Parts: sequence; C-alpha cells; structure tokens
Amino acid sequence: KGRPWTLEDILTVPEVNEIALSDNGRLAIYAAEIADLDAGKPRSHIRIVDVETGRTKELLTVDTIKSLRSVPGTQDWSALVDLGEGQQLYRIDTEGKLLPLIVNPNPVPVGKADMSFPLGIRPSHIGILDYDWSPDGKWLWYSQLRAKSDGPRVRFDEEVTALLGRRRSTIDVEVDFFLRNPEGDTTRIMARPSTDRVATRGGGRVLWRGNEVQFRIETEFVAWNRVNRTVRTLLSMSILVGPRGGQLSTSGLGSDRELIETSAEGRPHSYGRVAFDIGDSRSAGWKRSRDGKRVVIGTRGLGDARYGLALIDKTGVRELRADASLTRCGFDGMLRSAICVEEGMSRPPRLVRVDLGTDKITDLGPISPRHEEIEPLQTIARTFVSRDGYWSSGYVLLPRGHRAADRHPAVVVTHGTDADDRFAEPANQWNYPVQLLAERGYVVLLLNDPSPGQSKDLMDAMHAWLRGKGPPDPETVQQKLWLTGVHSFEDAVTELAAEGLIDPARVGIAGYSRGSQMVNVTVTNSKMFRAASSGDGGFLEPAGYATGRSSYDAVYGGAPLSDNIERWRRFAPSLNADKVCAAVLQQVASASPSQIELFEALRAAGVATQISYYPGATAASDETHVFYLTTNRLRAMRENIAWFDYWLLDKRDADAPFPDHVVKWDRLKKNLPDR
Amino acid sequence: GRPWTLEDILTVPEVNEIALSDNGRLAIYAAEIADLDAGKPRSHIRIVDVETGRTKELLTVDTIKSLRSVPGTQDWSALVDLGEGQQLYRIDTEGKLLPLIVNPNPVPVGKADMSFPLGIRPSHIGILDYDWSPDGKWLWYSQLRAKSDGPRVRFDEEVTALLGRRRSTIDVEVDFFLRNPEGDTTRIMARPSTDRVATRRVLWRGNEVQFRIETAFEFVAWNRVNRTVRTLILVGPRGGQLSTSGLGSDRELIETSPHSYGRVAFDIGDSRSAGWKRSRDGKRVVIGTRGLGDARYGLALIDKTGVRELRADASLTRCGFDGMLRSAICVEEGMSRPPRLVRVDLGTDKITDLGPISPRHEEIEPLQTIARTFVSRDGYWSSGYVLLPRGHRAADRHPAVVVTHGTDADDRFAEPANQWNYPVQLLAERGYVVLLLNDPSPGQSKDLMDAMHAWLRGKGPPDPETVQQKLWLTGVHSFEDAVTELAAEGLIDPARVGIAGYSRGSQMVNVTVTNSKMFRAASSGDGGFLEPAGYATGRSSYDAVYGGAPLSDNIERWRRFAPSLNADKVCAAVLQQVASASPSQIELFEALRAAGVATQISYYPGATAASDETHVFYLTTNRLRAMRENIAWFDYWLLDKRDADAPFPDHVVKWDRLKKNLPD
Repeated sequence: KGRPWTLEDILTVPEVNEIALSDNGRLAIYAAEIADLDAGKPRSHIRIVDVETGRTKELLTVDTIKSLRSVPGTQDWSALVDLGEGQQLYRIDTEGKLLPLIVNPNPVPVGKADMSFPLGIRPSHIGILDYDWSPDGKWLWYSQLRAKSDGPRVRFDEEVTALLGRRRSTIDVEVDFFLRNPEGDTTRIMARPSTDRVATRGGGRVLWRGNEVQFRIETEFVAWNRVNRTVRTLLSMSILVGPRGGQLSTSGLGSDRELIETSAEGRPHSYGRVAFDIGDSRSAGWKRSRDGKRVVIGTRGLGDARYGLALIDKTGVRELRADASLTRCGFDGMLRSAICVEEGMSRPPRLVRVDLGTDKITDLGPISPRHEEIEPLQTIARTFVSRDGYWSSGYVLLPRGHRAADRHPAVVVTHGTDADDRFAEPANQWNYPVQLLAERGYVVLLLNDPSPGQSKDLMDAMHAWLRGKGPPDPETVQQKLWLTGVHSFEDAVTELAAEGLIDPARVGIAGYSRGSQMVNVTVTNSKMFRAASSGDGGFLEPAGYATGRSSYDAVYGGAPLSDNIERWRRFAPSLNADKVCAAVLQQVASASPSQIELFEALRAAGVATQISYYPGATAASDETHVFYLTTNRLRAMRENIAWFDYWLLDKRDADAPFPDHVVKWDRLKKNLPDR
Repeated sequence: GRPWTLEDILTVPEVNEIALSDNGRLAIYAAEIADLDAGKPRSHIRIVDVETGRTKELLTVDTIKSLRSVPGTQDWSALVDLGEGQQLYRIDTEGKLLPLIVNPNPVPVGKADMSFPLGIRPSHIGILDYDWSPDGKWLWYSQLRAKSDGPRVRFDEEVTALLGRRRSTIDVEVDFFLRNPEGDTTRIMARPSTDRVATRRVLWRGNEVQFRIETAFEFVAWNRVNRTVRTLILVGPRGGQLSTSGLGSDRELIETSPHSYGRVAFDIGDSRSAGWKRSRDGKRVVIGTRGLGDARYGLALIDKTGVRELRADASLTRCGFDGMLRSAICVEEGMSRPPRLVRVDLGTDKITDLGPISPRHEEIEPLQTIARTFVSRDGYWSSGYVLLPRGHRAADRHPAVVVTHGTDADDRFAEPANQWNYPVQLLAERGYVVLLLNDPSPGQSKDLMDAMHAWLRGKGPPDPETVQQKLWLTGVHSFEDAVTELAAEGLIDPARVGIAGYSRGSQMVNVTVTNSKMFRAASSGDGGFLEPAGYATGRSSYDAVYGGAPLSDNIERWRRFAPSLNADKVCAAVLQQVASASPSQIELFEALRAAGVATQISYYPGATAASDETHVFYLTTNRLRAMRENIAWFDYWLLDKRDADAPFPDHVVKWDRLKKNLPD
C-alpha cells in the first residue's frame, strides 16, 4: 500500500536542474540534488543512463554542478562542477569519469559571506563563471572572475549610497573573457567591471558566426574576431526564435492565447489558438534544430497548470501530451528525440524517453526509489472564483485517511504562481511541511495569487509595479496586486467550508517572499485566519524604502515621510498592527530592518508573535533565501508544525524543535488584547 | 620659527599615560605620535629622571594603557601591545619590559570581521583590565575569552539587537582572575558580554576583593582565602564627596558626607583634567580643575585647613604623583605653546621645568591666539578661541571658518578632539581667520542643564520643542551673533565664512546650515544624529528631541527640525567626511542632492576591507587626505580658489557642475 510521509522525505526530495542527452541520443547524464545529512547541505549525485536499455549507473557525488552539456564533435560531456575546491570546468568522458579541463588557480569567494563578492547565492568559490563550446567543439569560450587587488580607497556620492544595506564586508572583482583556439592557446578577449550584470551573473547567450564570437554585455551586443583579434559592436541573440526566424510570443487574455511569430521586419504570423503560456522559467525552455525548420518550446497550460512540450514547424503548432508534467528535458542535435523528467503533484519524478516524431513516451526508471514507496496523498486540482470576479488556480490537498463527512482544520500555503503540477516543489512549499500536515490531519490548500493574465486590470496594475509609477492609481495598485488576493483566500475557505470540508474556526495561512507579502496583508485586512507564518519577508514595510524606492513608489506613491504618508498608514502592515488578531510567526534568514520593524510593531500592539532568525554555516556565512542547510530546514518545518498545532488545535507538541517555547507562547496568549 | 605644515598637525604627540615613582625620583610617560611608515599611531615609551631632567627613549610600541607604579617596589606595570595583542607587562626600574601575565589566545576586537565590539581601534586584547592590591602582593586582572559554539537560531529581542550590524561579530565572556603572592591563579567568576562594566571598580577590604558587575547593577565580593562570593571617585580628606554649587561666575567647593571650602574659580573632575588622587593617610587630596572663562586645566590641594589651588602659566593635563602626594610630574600644555614636561612641588607650589616633549613643534613660529567669549541674542555666553592668520595686521579683512566640537575649545595644544581633520593651523597660514567656538556652556544656566538632563534621560520635562532650542538652536544664534560681532570690528568678511565640526559639532553644522543663511560652506564629519533613519537604534536619545517616532503623531516635530527634511532651507555647500557610512548619513546626502544643494559625501575606509575606520581617524593616509579635502573644499566655495594640492582631482570639475545647477 505504501508508507506514510515523514519529515526527512520532504527534505530529501531530489531536484534535477541538469540533464543532457548525447548528440547520437544513445546516452544521457543527469544530476540529482539531494539534501545530505552528513554534509549538512545538498550534494549533487551525477548519474549516467543508457537511453536504449534504461540502465542507470551512479558515477560520482559532488557539491554543485551547473551548465551540463554534451561536447559537440565528441561523445563526452562538459559541466561546471565543484568538488569543494571551487567551481571549475570539467570534462566527463563517454564512460562517465570526470577529469579537469579548465581550472582557475585563484577562485574568488562568492555569495553572502565575509570578504566575498555579492554575485546574486550559496557561499562558495567560483573559478570558472561561464563557458560555451563552438558548434564544432574546436573552440572554447569561457569567463572567470578575477578578484581586483588594490588598497582600500575613498568612495564618494553614489558609491556610498550603494553601501546603505550592507550586512557584511565585500570585495571587488572583474570578469575576464577568454578564448582558446584548437591548438590549446588561450587569449583574453576583454575585461568587464562588476557593474555588468550580464557578465557577472553569467549563464548568458553567446553565438558563433563565422570568424566571430558574439555575446552580451552591459555598460550592448559585442563581437570578437577569432583571427583578427578585434572587437566591434540582433534578435538572433534572443530566446524563443521560431522556424521562420522571428520572435515567438503569445497574445490574448482569459482562457486561451494565440501563438504568433513576428519577423524582424515586423510581419506577424499566427499559428492559431493555444491553451497554454509560452517560455516559462520552470518549463523545458526552448531548442532549435540545426536546419532551423523545427523548434521545441517549453509550455505551461492555463487551468490544469501542467508543463509539457510543443513542436513548431512549417505546418503549424502541435503539442504532445503526457499524463504528467515534463519539467527538464534533454535533446539531440536533430531534435528527433528527448529524455525528460516526468513529474506530478502526488507522483514522484521519473525519467522518460520521448520520441518527438511519433509522440510516444517510453518510461524509464524512477529518479527517487525512496519516494516511490510512499503512499500518494489525495490531491484535487481546483480553481476558485472570488467576490471580485477573479479566478485563482491551486490544489486541494486532503489529509491521510480522509473519508466523506469529515471536518478538518486547514492551512493555506501560497507562493506566487508556483502551485502547479510538480512533486513537492520547494519554490512553493518552502519550509512549510505540506505533506506532513496532511498525515497529521490537516487539509492543506495550495492556492496561487489570482493569475494576472486573465484580466486587463491585473496586468495594468502589475505593469505599474515593475515600472515604478502609475497609471493606474497607487490606490488601485494595492487593491489589484494585494487586497483582491485576500478576498480570493477568504472566498476559497468559505466555499470549502460550505461543503463541510473545512472548519472555519481553525484555519492557518503561510507563505514566503511574495507569499510573505500576502500573509502580512491578509492578517491585517482579515479576521478569518487564526495563525500565520510569513517566511523571509519585509517588502511593503517603510524600513526598506530607501533601498526599494522604485518598487515602493508604485504602491504608496512616494516616500514614507512625504505627503503620501496617509497611504503608508492605511496599507503597510507594520503600521496596521492594531488590526491584527492572529498568531504571526516570522521565519527569517536575512534579518533585514524591514522584518524587525514588523516584529517590533506586532509586539508593541499586544499581538502574539515571534521572529525566528536562522544562521549560516558559521558566523562568517548567512542562509540563502531558500534554506540550503538541512539543520535549518528540519527545524523550520518542525517550528511550523508546532506553531500551527498550538494556535489552531491547542495542541502542545512533544516534538517541538525548540525548548521552553510553548511556555512563552502561553504568556503571549495571556497578554492578548481585548480586541 | 618655521611655519606650520600639514604633517605637523598629524605628528603632534598625545600623552595619555604618565606615572611617577613612589619615591619620586623617576617617572615614565608614553607619547603617541602618528608614524608614516606604520600608517597609524605608535606609542614611544620614555623614562625620565626628574632630578636631572634626562629623558631616555626606551622602546616604541603600538598601544599602551593603564600605566601605574607597582606598589611595594620601584618597578611599574602597564597594558602594552607589541603587535601580538595587548598583554600585561612589567617595567623594571632600569626601564626594560618583560612579560607579567600573557593570555596565549587573545580575542580580536574593534570594528572588524569576526571581532567583538567593546565600544575602538581593531586589535587583539589578551588582558582587558588589571589592578594591584594596596600592598602589591595580590593581583586582580580580567581577560576576554572567545565563546566557542556553533551558530544558533535567535528569537525576538535577540534579532532586534542585530538591526544595525555592518559586519560579522563573535561572542565573548569576561573571566576574572586573582593571583596570590605565591603565583597561583584562581578564576573568580565569568561574566557575559551583556555586562558593560566587565567589558569596558575594584576595592580591597580585609580578606575580600570587591568589584562591580551589571546584570541592573550589583556589588560582589570574592574572599581571597575562603574562595566564596556574595552580594553586599572624588573623595575628600574628611571622607565626604566633592561637588560644586555656586552657579554663574565663580563656584563654591563643598565636601558632603556638609563642609564648605569657599569660593573657587574652577569646575571639578573633568575627564580632560588630571583626575583625582588621595594620600595614604587620607589627610590630603589632589583634584584636576577646569576653570570657567580662560578654560585652563590645573590642580587643587585640599587639606584640613582649606582649599588651595596652584597656578602655572599654562594648563596641566596629565599628572603623576608619588605616594605621599608631596610632588608631581605633569604635562604643561597651551593653545599656541607645545607640550613640555614639568615637575611640581606641591608643598611650595613651585614648578621646575624639564625638556620639551616634541622638539619638532618647538621650532614652529607660534600663531596668534586670543581667548574670547561671546554673548548671544538669547543671553548665553560661549567660550572659545580666535586664531589670527600669519602676517595679520590691524584693520584687515579675512575669510572665516568656524570649527566647533562640544566644549573642547580650551587651552591645549592642537587637541585632536577639537580640530579633528579640520587643519585650523594650516588654514591660518594660508590667510584664513579661524574661529574656534564651543557650544553655550551648559553650566551657566538652569535652562541648559534641564534640557541636557531630558536628553540623557530620554524624555521630558522640559518640552521637546525647548530641547531643540536649548541644545541646538541657541548654538546656531551663538555662531551668528559672534560672526556679525567680528564683522563689525572689521576682522571678518561676512560674504565668505565657513563652518565645520564632527560628532556633536556635526549636529551643530547640520542645524545651522538648515536654520541660517549666514554660512557659505560647511563640512560635517561623521554625523548622522537627529536624522529619521537612525531612530530605531537610538530610540531613547531621539524621544527627548522629537517626542516620539518619525511615523507617529510627532511627525510634524520631525519636519520642522530634523535637517534631512529641511534640505530646502539649505543654501550652502555641505561636505560630509564619513567613517561609518551610516544610513542616517546617507539619508542626509540623498536629501540635499534631491533638493539641488551642492553636496558631497566622502567615505574613508579602514586598513583592509575587513576593517573600518574609527570615529577619530587613526590612519595617517586617511587623516592627511581628510585635511586636504577640507582645504580644497573651503578654498573652492569660499574663495573661488582652485587648488593644485587637491587630494582627488576628479572633484573640482564635478564641483563646477554642482555650482551651475544650484537653485535660487
């Protein structure tokens, strides 16, 4: 029948962000990131797979692996891996053993750490930042970070204002671009300052045309001649190009879109109506055939919110369908076959082979046999319409042993659009143990924000947020991007309560990042939620305005101390603490002044609240926005268990992750105000 | 005499440590002199024969503190740092150092990565504090012990205390040890870092050694034999304490256990004076004095007859004493007079002279300094000094620059607590007349003390609007009324006049430029108080001024006073020299620039990217460039004078773009 979920199961759910298929298509390699208890952090397990037979051989375990590709012209592979000495460029031979290729002897420190460069991640050293092969595999382009060595200098004006939010010492780096010829000689193309985000962040696009190699920089698209060794300064650099050579896009609103391709001269060509959205970062991405007559694009459908593939060619648009979602996919050179990761809400991930000609999906071995032995929970995909007329997709996750005529306490978990068809996606659940809540008898409602692509009202308000000013009115910006989401949660809880599924007396809500903002807005604007947990928040608070000016100016119209202050007092949650009757827990990695402002405001208002600040590996390190430390991930999941058990169920937990706490939570309940 | 240079203001020595032998025939003092090779100050230890006057140079070190004479012997003891961290050393009667107590693993401290923030220059401290027993047989000392444990999850007030962190910190505890005459050491107790008196008071009674700990305070006693624990300055001969009444001009000195010693011309027990010392028998004491008016430091002898103060022709800052309080060796200091060592006979009140401290500064032609006080429109007087330019004749107009830090304008030689990075000596040599002016003295009126009490207390009375007036706004008027008074005499050109200051003086510079049209240019060193960005950290000190939070119903008090919101009232050139890079300092810069005011903020770094610069600059490369930037700033804006000596050349072009974009 299968065993129930445990806490370590949610921790060890593997992530596959790297999969590569050989050019001939007979071999493939992929790496599964799995949380390691002995290491205290995740480690990537590299595995080779025979596409024909289905045999999977475990090769080697490393720290990190990125940019996994197949070397053109050979049967080998290349990747950026870290063995603990810093990220370098390695070659994996056709039999699956890795040996160094390019090694920076002086890798610079990166991430949130003392004396490190704030790239934009887990603390580590990066020897080789990015690389790409030429189409024939003869030439190798790569970039590496070089720590700028000079004495500390006086800084002036905007140099000083950029240091406002600094929590730690930092260093300064430059980005070197190198090119190696077929003879093994390397020459430096150019150097770029840290101010270039295209060069520092890496992972960018680079094209090979004739004698030139072209890539992107920020001070343009720059070109380097292989022989002349000269530098000079198009939509060919853009993702999502079609078989005709134009830009792919989807137009329309509401239920279905229309997939079109616009040529560089501006003449559009429509492939007809489509039920899906194009080019999501969580989908399979995009790939073009060598001849350019066939492309594949990753898709995310409206409604069911499933990921898949779509084939574009001269005749039109055709998408192959599967019984689950295809997230990450490899392809061969001819685009005639693919190896993908098949994923679903309650079904663990599996490797599958896809023949793009016949649309036949042949199944391969499962990725995590540990999670195949777990009895799948009951999940029902459902969309809810609110009082403002907006629909929000999501999932209703039932408790174990649920039978009809059962009332259960509920917990709402929301992050962005990330509630979809995928297996235990950490971008959604975060530290909230959605699986373990159901085993203990909770109904977990996974619900997104109202999808902005349904209505012109939500798109115009979202545009003003990214733009940094109106129109529309900042008063409506608060309504469309925040307040109407509170209504979508209240109307979804009462709708299930009218069906007898949920006890309205006991209902929780949780979220982080975008979901943290939703939690902080609902708790102020709604009495319907008894307990709440806001992961790593701080947006919308007045303490973070100076850093976030352009993002705040759309919501509040201006500074907190300007004439717009009355907008700050009506909306911002830290000023609204008097409207809050609920239990607000803050799980905080960053310890920003905006999160502390929300804590000191709720505590001064008599509201029962606690802020939990999880540290890094040492005193010189921090924790990433999503927790990469297992000891922090496990205790954060248990803290949410103990928090929602105490306030919703009046249940004291013997497994509580921190001692002498429930004692303190009693003193908070005794001090609650009359309101 | 040769004229002042920029390196002379840098190399002016500080002596914070002087000790006289028990018999009184030998003495030691340490002179802190900025070193160009080391790029920071280094202390030169020197031994002195008071009879002959010979001064022998023993050894140069990094830092030295707590220099005392070991009771019962002819040797001394001090906390010195040779580069391996601060430890406790012994100085034998011939003047050579050898270790006494050495902590093999000192903890890093200061503003630095992976360091503990006591509350200073980055370094390692092996031995924190020490004190001898009266007989010298017992030795009490404390040392910092780095707390070793993994990082943990913090909750509630643990998180809020980290709001203002710029760097990674470690945690320590303070161990207290006691060494018996046989040489065996026993640990008295351990205190957490939250104890301030332990990290930053010991008495000896019988078999007990008593000190003070904070938990909010307690007095505990350790038994030297039983080895058990339990809970239980400025003293006169009769045992009663010493306080001063008699406001206004003179003062009355009283000893209260209610004796009265009569009228006195000075105030009592300032940190800048010689301090306090009591005789063994207890019939004679000596106290450091600071006089009203002339603002000179000196000594006062109290006995079973009365109070008698000895007077010299200059100020005595640091003084050592012998066991019987019959003699003293002191540092004689003056405004235009370089420091010099002197011996004082306390019985006969005669001062015999010894060699100079800094022969480098004895060859400089003394500038003309005139002590002068000014009365403002509010009826308050502000002491200070006016310093004439070189080659000045009567009936000459000159451009002016006002430099203010606290009460620190007084009779002393180039005190860095006052001038800071503003080169008042080199400004006079270049044709500037510099007015060194203090705040209105708070001891002159009950209106100033009551407002000062509310600031320290963190709430009224008096009214917050009067706290802005008494501690700030009336100091603006003192500057304006003193400038127009000198302009009426023909000394000062009112069109071109500067103002500068740091810390307290930075706050005065920020309020004047907002509340006054009289000053053309301004330089505010390492400021940020009174700004709304620093409320969450400084709540108590801010609550007195503004009455509450910036977003509360007190906002209208913030909009009228706080300089960041008043930038529209600023027509001037405001420069910020900034070590800390606080969010309050950045808020002041972003506010002035957004209002069209010409302004610039200069952020000076530490030795490494892992270290910071202290409040007063200890890095010679940072001090020299900070002095040059002020000259180039005031020469450009006041005199329209472009400088070929400018420290950063890219600026004067940018300053032109600031001048062209000025509003009306």
